[PDB]
Amino acid sequence: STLFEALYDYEARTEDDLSFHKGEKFQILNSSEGDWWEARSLTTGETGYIPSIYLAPV
Repeated sequence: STLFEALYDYEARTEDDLSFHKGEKFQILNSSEGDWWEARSLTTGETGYIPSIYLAPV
């Protein structure tokens, strides 16, 4: 598997979302629930959902 990094800043829109900045890295936990992946921030340690389109590998 691979870590993903944010291509752009994102502000959470739902309570299950994470907010994040460009360059923040994520461990992806689940991608089977549509475009928003469940992930863990390698900056904050928090788990939540993030838009896959906002991310790229490495």
